[PDB]
Amino acid sequence: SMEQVAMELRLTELTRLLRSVLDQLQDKDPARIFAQPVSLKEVPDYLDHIKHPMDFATMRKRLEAQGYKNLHEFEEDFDLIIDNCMKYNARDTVFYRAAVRLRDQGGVVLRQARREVD
Ligand SMILES: CNC(=O)c1cc2cccnc2s1
Repeated sequence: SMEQVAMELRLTELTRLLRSVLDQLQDKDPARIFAQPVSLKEVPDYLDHIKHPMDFATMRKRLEAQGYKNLHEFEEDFDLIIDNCMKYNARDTVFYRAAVRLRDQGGVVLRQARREVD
């Protein structure tokens, strides 16, 4: 149907917009602290602490699979990255401070993405 095609076109362009947003957000993490899943080899008990792990690479995989239906779902995943980090790591760590900076600096980027979506 033309309708299903039209939807897939919207979804494809949403994916295109979110891809840009993802690249911008990841630029706010120059140290690549949030680039990959927390290694269960380097941190074997992590899953006892964090029930829903998230990272930029995992977000990217979902993105290219067009697994984000709207911005809210995308923001959910970004928020997990930040919130997980700030629970697992203590306040006076390079990890926690990185999350804070990503949170603050990403707020700008998501504020406009929200408008560009409507
Ligand atoms: C988002 N990444 C984290 O919260 C990490 C925490 C720790 C702790 C020790 C060694 N490596 C890592 S990575």
